[PDB]
Amino acid sequence: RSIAFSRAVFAEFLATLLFVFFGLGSALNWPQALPSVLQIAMAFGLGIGTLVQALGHISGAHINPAVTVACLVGCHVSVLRAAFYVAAQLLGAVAGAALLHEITPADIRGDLAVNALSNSTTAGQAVTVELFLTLQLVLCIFASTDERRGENPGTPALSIGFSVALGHLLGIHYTGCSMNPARSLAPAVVTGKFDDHWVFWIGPLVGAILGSLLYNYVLFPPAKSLSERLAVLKGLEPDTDWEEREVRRRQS
Amino acid sequence: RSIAFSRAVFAEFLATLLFVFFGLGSALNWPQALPSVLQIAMAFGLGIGTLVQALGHISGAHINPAVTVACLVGCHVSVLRAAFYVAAQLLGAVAGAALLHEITPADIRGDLAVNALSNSTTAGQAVTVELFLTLQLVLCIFASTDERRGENPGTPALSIGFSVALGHLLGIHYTGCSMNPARSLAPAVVTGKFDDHWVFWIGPLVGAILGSLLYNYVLFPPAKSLSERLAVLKGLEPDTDWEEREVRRRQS
Amino acid sequence: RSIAFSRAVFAEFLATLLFVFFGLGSALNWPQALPSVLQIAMAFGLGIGTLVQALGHISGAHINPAVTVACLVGCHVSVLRAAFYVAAQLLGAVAGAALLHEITPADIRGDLAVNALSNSTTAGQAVTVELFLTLQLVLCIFASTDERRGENPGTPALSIGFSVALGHLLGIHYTGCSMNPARSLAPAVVTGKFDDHWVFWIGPLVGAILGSLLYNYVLFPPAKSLSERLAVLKGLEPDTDWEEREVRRRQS
Amino acid sequence: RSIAFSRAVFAEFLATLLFVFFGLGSALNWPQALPSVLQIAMAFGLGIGTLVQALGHISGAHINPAVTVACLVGCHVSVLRAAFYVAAQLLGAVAGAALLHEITPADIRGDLAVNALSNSTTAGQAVTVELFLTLQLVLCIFASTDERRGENPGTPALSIGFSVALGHLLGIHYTGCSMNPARSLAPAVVTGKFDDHWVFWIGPLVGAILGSLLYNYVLFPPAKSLSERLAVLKGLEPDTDWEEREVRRRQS
Amino acid sequence: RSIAFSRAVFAEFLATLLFVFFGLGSALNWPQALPSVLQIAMAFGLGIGTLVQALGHISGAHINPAVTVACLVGCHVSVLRAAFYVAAQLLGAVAGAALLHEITPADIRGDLAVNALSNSTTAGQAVTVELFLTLQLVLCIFASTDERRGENPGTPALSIGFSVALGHLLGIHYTGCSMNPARSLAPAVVTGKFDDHWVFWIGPLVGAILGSLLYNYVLFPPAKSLSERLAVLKGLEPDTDWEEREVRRRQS
Repeated sequence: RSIAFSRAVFAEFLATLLFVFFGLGSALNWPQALPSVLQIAMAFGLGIGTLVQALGHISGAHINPAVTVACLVGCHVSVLRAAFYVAAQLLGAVAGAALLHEITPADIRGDLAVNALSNSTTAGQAVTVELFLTLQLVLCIFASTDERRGENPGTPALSIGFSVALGHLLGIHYTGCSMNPARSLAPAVVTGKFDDHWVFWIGPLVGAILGSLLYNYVLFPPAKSLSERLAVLKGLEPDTDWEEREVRRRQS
Repeated sequence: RSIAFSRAVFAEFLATLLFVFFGLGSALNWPQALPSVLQIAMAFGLGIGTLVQALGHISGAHINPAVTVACLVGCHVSVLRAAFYVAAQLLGAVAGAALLHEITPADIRGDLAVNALSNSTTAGQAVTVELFLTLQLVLCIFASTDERRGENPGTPALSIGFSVALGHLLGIHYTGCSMNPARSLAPAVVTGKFDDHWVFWIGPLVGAILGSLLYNYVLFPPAKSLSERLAVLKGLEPDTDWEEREVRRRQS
Repeated sequence: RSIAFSRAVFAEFLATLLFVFFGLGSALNWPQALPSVLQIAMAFGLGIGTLVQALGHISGAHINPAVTVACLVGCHVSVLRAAFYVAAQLLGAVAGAALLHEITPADIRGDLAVNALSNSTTAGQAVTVELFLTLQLVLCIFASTDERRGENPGTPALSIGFSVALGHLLGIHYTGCSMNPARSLAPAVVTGKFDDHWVFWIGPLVGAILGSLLYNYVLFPPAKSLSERLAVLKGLEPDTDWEEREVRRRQS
Repeated sequence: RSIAFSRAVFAEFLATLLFVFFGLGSALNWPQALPSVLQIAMAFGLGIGTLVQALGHISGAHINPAVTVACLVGCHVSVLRAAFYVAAQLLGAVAGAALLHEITPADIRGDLAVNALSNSTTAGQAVTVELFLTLQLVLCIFASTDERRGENPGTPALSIGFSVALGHLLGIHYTGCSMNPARSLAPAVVTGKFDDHWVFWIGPLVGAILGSLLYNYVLFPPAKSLSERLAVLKGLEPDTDWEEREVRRRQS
Repeated sequence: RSIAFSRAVFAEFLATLLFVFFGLGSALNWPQALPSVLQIAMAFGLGIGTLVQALGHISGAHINPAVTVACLVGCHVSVLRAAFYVAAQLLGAVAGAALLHEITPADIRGDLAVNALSNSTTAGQAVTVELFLTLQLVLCIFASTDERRGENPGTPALSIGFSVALGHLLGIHYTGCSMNPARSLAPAVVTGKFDDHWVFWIGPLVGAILGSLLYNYVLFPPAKSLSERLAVLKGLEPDTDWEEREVRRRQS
């Protein structure tokens, strides 16, 4: 260690700073125009879309820890690169929400777009929810990150973005929809709401741990490899697709 | 029997529990923010795109039986895999909705987003519309599931999702937009309201049997053949392509 | 003449029957949930997206006469194939709106989603509007239909769809937004409103005549060819992209 | 001087007249249906996608000066073409808006969708936000204008459009979402309200000069180089590719 | 790396989740029938014996952070698999505690088999107690697991079943009996009583660490090793290799 491994951290740093900034502001309980639920789901999912395409190369754009842990339970990511990843998503998230809280005037930062049990739903329900909410996403990710599909490359960006939105449009009412704890952590950090918390620890982790396992062992045949998958995804462009077809034709 | 297929069922058992668990919730009459037709349409279409995206190298994601009947009547598929898949989807649906009944508190779990005739239309109007709602879609599907369009490989997941939504945007006032019985089935199972059921059995079957037949025959082949189609769809990827054989003879 | 030339007519017939059906219903002044302008713009643009992808192969999916006339002023289409095209879009449109008027109950078919000068706008303004409204579209089309771009094939479907929506979100208030007279003709046919009509004859025709000329002569260098462009676009798949690269490598 | 370039200016003279003529109209305070933040965001983003789509083989469609300053500072472009393009865009803007003033009747042409600070925020907040609104975008742009990602060629037009919209969904309450002065400029020209102008001069320049510098250097090269980048962008297509040279030596 | 360890870690999450679910369930202050101590005793103890013979071949089924730190200080385990287990134990415990808190209605989830001072004694006396309570088990475990002792193999599980039974038979009256910090964390965790917390972290940590030195150093002769033991545990059925080399050396 190390060389460029670092820059990819900023890409993830920057990406989430933005995503929270964009998202939460787009998600606050603003009195004059109350973000419609879809407006909110869309904001974040798009944030992700921009981030996943812009800093898509560099990262694989997990822009989700559940997704990265998902990537771990299936071995798409290491254990070292993982913790450093987690860190970037976290501090970036709260940085974005921090700039957001200071760029944002006092009157509409009431809730501050908190992830909160709404309308008398128990946490078991919610955890169950967030679980599948992320699960689908981790799967989306997995499906878009699978090396075995490079002729139809797109769209990690949008696909994963809308898988996030997808979850969002649901968890907003159970939970505000985490699927991606940072979305739920940053605002909570800035103003302080811990009611029925763990929900977004296990559901998502499960759903993500699920999604991966489903992907990497259940749905793994000659395909969702382990070493080569990482070699490729981490290898990035100009990737392949290519080397296989060249060396193969030269051969036969 | 069997190989990896199981994993696809699990992929699909997984898939429908989700689309429904997310879905139904997204369309309830929440008094604070009552979902617009469009928001709900978006929920599912997004769902479709993600699930269709998540579990493909394993399952293929028709995420519609009429579409299977379409693909079936279009000879895109055979006779056994159909019945076993239908079962997996149904039980996933009620799995999510029971988990949901358990996930959902007592005071607001009333209608449960049942598919029901809206705005003084007879059953025949509803069935008629669903025909086309699905037809446009099945066509979108068949065209997007088209192997033969690798020059414009895009955009299966979202095309079908947004076709589903397209259908939703009209079909919500005529039918609530089933285009796909399970969505109507799960909640109905849980609560007990059954008038003029068959309406939402017939239309989709017409429109889909149409769309396929229109697509697979009226528009014969369209390059697709019948069985050739099945071969390609079965190889999953990788396997036998036009440009492959091209670059391969050019060098010998 | 002739062989398959015919089937492509149905593809265009079917496509627009649907698009109007979907669109107008999605565009009527329904009292309970008044289609939001965007809902309306989206419905049609999507209709187009489905149609442009589904029957995208077959057609090039003008799903717009202005676009086809555009294709003519630049020679992307013939004069015979043109009139037969116009006919299909027209009778299909009104067929769809006819089924729509009969499938649709009496109370909300008041206006019937008419293209109408709204809020004291003169026709000169409107014609000027619709002009550019379609113009952009014809251009979109032209940009997506250009043979010279086959490595980035997509998305005639969506691109053109949203170029239609794009115009829609505007002309809805000037005009209801034609950009594509059929959208304006069919409902008007079924119920009968001819106030300030010609607007949607010249603006769009101009804007489309413009868009093409801009494309085919202004913006035409070794590229927006005339004969070969047609050979290719009409030639359809498996097109090229290909033959050029093969025969070229075999050569050099 | 000169060759075909003129056609691109005309392509672009054409382009901005449009985006604005459509745009401003889409965002007015129509009393019957008052545009939601989202509807308006959609209007423009769709605009961007279409215009960016329409006139590319000729112009390239930054459809943002900050983006040029980004591409400029990122060495994606030189020093003269900038000034002449800026002029073409500006005059197109006022062309549409004057045609619009002529296109628009007296009773409702009041504010004219002016960019103005909303919800008690200081100029510095506005400028700060626009930074990021644009930054995410410029990054999206640069990543989508990336030659180097041909394994995932998608999705420039819409990515940038929806990034523009993403920016819109937050930026409307902070700034109305300029991300691009002309949108604010045309109407303002027509009506005369000029307080604290400079705000919307500075932010975009920061965020875009950032995004590029972040993209072109902080994230150095990123494969892009400086000049190499310019070469590729200049060849337009067709010209010098990686897989081309591959298949070409393989046969010799 | 890696081979078998993985699932083998996951099993402990699961395992402790069990022992505690049962455990707490058997030790509650149900108003109607307050568990007689032996009921509870045989409950936990037979429970463990079950968990040990059951999950003996994969993990060693410490089912106790104490038992692991013993396995640790005895140089019977590596350092990582431990942190991993224990995390999994704790995390498992509380997973279970959520599931248990969910399984139970509000009226009788009062005490929650909290390890809790019942019937009048100070904490120091209580800890002095938890130490020996866990240690006798640690020793019986060490006593029944000796590779060096084969003439009295049966019945590790049962004698142990009966050992933990025997321990609770005492521990219910005073406390309900942890012997397993995890077992004590979970309830306290969910119910919120971190009263005398360290008591059940230190005692078990402490009591476990003694037995470990006596078996492995003080009472160490030509047998109770470091290495041979670890190798045997690490191997399993098959992949074990010391026993053949021994028989091969012995038959000649």
